[PDB]
Amino acid sequence: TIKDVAKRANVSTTTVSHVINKTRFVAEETRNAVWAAIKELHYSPSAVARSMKVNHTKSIGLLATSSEAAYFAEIIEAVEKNCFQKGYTLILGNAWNNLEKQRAYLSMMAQKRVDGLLVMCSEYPEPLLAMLEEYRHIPMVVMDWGEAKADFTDAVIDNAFEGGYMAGRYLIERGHREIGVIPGPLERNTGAGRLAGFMKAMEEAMIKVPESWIVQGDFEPESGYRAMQQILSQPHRPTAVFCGGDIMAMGALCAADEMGLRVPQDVSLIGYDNVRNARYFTPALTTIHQPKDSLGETAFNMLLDRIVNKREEPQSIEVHPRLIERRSVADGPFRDYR
Amino acid sequence: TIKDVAKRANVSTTTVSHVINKTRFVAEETRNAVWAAIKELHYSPSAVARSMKVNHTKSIGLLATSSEAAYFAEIIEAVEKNCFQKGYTLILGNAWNNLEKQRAYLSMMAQKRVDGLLVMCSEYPEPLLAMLEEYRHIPMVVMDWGEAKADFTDAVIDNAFEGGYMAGRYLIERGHREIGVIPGPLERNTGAGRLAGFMKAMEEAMIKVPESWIVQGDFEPESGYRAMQQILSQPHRPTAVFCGGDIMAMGALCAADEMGLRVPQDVSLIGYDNVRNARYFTPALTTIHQPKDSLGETAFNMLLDRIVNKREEPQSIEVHPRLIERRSVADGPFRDYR
DNA sequence: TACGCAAACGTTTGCGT
DNA sequence: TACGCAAACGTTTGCGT
Ligand code: HPA
Ligand code: HPA
Repeated sequence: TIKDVAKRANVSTTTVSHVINKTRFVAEETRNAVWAAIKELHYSPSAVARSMKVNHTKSIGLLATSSEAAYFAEIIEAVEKNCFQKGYTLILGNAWNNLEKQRAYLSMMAQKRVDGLLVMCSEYPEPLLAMLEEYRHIPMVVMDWGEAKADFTDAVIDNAFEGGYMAGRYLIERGHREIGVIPGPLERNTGAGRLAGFMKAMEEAMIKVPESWIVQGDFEPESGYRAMQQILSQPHRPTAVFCGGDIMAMGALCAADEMGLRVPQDVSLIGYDNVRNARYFTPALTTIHQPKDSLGETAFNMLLDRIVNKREEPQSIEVHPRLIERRSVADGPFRDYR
Repeated sequence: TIKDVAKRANVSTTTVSHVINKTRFVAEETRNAVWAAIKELHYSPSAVARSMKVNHTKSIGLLATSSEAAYFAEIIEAVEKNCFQKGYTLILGNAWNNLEKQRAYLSMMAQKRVDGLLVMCSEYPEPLLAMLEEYRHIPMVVMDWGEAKADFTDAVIDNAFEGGYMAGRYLIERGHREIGVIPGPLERNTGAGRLAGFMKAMEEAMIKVPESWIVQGDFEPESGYRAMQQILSQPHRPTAVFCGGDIMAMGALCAADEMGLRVPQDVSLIGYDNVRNARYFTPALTTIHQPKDSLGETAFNMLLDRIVNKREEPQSIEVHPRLIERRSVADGPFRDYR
C-alpha cells in the first residue's frame, strides 16, 4: 500500500518512507504531496512489515497470574501507563498459575516477538523456572520474587520481609501480645515472606503464636472470611490479627461484623498492600503499603534498559514497604506497661 | 531461520512449513527430522513473518477507559479468557477518556493490524464517534452503549435502564418513600441510563426526589463518600439511597459509619454492579448484578463472528441485569401499608 | 508418492548519481 | 541537491514433477 501511496504522490516509496519517518531531508512540496496521498488514500503504515525489517515490535508482554485482583490490577495499570508513554504496546497474558497455560502464553509471546517480557507468576516451581530459562534470549524481568531466584533475568524486590516485621512491631508497640495471623500462600513471596518478617518480630518479643492462631488464606476475601471465623470461633482468642493482604482483610472484617465482634474494639486488624480502596474499608484499614506504581515503573525501566542499552547482566532493584496508620487498630492491654 | 531449520533437516523450508502447520502430508521420517532440527535449533516460528503472508495477526485490541476499577477489571479478565481459548492475543490499551490518548491507541492498533477491536470508552462525544468511524474497516464492537449509537459497529446492550427501575421498585416495595440517589457520570450509559430507570419507577410511584437528594458521583469510592455525607448531612434526610455503582457504595458505607449512622438500620443502601466482592462489603451489599462475564464473552463472540464469517452488518445483543438481595436494605415505614 | 521452486507479502536502507 | 534502485527481512503457497 505504501506503493499505492508513492504512486498517488508520483515519488518513490523510499521517499514516502523517508517522510513518514523523517529519516532524511525531503523537499517541502514533496513532503506535502506525500502527506496528501497518505491522507486521501487513508494510509496506515504496517508495523508488521516494519517490524519485519527493523527487528523489534515495540511491544511488551506481561505474563501475569490474574488481573481482577486489586493488588494485581493496580500493578498492571501502572505498567501499561509506562508502556504507553514510551511508545510500547502491552500484551496482557493471564496464566492462572497453570504451567500449561504458562508454557502457552510464553510461546505465543516469543512468536509474536515481544521486545521484552514482564513476569508476574506468583509461584515458581523448578518446572517454571525451567521454561523461563528457555527464553533467556528474550529480555525479561520478574516483578515478584523476594530474592533473586535466577541469573538470566532482572528483578525488582519488594522487601516483603521487612514489611512483615513492620506489621508485627506495630501490633507489639500497640500493647498487643495475643496475635493471630492469616497469611497468604506460602509458595509466594508476599505469602511466606510477609509471614516470616512478622514471625521474627514475635520471637524478638518472645511472643508465641499458637498454631490454632495462624490460618492460611489465598488472598481472596472468602479465605479471609473463613480464617477470621475460625480464629474468633475458638475458646481463647487473640486481640489482634495480622492479615497477609487487604482484600482478605476486607473479608476478615465482614465475618467479625457478622459474629457481632467490633473492630477495632473487639479485635484489631492490620492488613497488607494498601490497596486503592482500603481507606474506605469499614473501618478505614490500617495497613502496610506496597509501592505498586514504583513496582511497575521500576520494572518497565530495567527492561527498557536491557532492551535499548542491550544490557546483558542481571540486575535487581529493591523497593520499600511502609506502614499506614488508619482506624482498624486499637491499643492492646500492655500499652501502658512499656 | 526456518531456512536454517530446513538445512539442518536437509529438506525445503516449504517442507518445514508444511510440517509445522500440518498443512499437507509429510513422511514420518521427514516430519521427525524437521522436529529434530526445530528442536536443537531451538526454533520459534515468526508470527510477524507469518502475519505478513496470511493477513491476520490473530490478536485483538481492547481500547478501554481504565483497568484498575473493579467493574472494568472484571470485564477485562473475562475478555482475556475468551481470547486465550480461541487462540487470540490481547492488547490492552487504556485511554482514560482522553481524546488524544484515544486517537493514539487507536492508531497504534491499526498499525499493529489487530484482527478486531473491542471498545470500552465510557463516554462518546461526536469527536470520538468520528475517529471510530475512520476505522470502520477494522471489525469492532463497543461493549458499553445503551442503544446503538452507530451503524458501523456491533453492540452489546446492558439494559441499564431496566436495572435502574429494578432498584427503585425494590426500595419502593420495601416501604421506602424518601429516597436519595448518587448517580454516576451522566455522560455514560451506566450513569444516565441507570438513573433514569430509577427515576421512572419513582414517578410511577408518585415519589419525588428532592434535588438536594441527588448527588453526582464518578464511580470512585471517594465520590460516594462525599455524596453520602452531603445527603445525611442535611436537616431532612432520606431513609434509603440508591447508589449508581458498588465501589461508590462502598464509599457511601464508610461515611455513614463515620457519621455514626447504622446501615441498614439508619439508612438503607442499594448499589449496582454486583462486583466480585460486594458480598464482603460491610454489611453484605444488596445490589443489582450486571453480568460482566457474559458481557465479555458475548462481545468477543460478535467480533469473532465478524472476523471469521466476514459479517458486514451491524448487530446488537442485549444482556440482563438482575437484583441480588443481601443485607444493606431494611423495611421502610410504609411496608405494612400496601 | 512425497516433495521443491520461486514469487510474494509491505516495508527499510545501503549505495548510487 | 534531492531523490530512486533493488535487495532483504521470514514465511506461505500455487504449480510443477
Ligand atoms: O499473589 C497475590 N495475589 C493477590 N493479591 C496479592 N497481594 C500480594 N500478593 C498477592
Ligand atoms: O464507567 C464506569 N466506571 C467504573 N465502574 C463502573 N460501573 C459501571 N459503569 C462504570
